[PDB]
Amino acid sequence: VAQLNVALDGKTLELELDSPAMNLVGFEHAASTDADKAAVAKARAQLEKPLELFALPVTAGCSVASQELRSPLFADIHAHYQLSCEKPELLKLLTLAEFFKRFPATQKIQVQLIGPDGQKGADLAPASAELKL
Repeated sequence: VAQLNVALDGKTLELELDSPAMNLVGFEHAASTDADKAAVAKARAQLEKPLELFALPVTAGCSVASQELRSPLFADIHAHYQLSCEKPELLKLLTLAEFFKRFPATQKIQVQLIGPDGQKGADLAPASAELKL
């Protein structure tokens, strides 16, 4: 099951995704064939656009401060993002609805949120894809 760790402290939003490869690339083995490699390139193109993948509200004025994608396919996939948000008070809701639409193999995401107010935990699925920040 894919894990998403979210930290929000002041204007800094951190996202850490750790997933089995199957959820994102559609197979669970090394990428040897041309077909396997194309499926990894498709996933990677989606992971390179975090504001789109995690549907961050444009109103919050988020931009990518840093991004690191790690996998032997590039089998686990790790994606770390640091976002700088001009108006973090406008991040009210994390929605994984775009994530489930771009990675339809993903049935479940376990989300852990941490911030000055404490920890919050939820199992997100295409049916209920939203966590109140």
